[PDB]
Amino acid sequence: EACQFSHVNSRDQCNDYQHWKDEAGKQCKTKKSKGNKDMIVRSFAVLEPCALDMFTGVEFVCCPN
Repeated sequence: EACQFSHVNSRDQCNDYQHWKDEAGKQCKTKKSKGNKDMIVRSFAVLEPCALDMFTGVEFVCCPN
């Protein structure tokens, strides 16, 4: 019912801030609730650090808005 939390972080998953912003967006959009519903992305911020301008993983929140 309420908003849900979802993150993506792996050893190879190393992408730029902007790149993640888009990916995290698709991860939530493509994802759905038990009732095959839809959910947007309420919050978003990178997690683990990667190369100069990259992150090994990213965390983002989803909402049924």
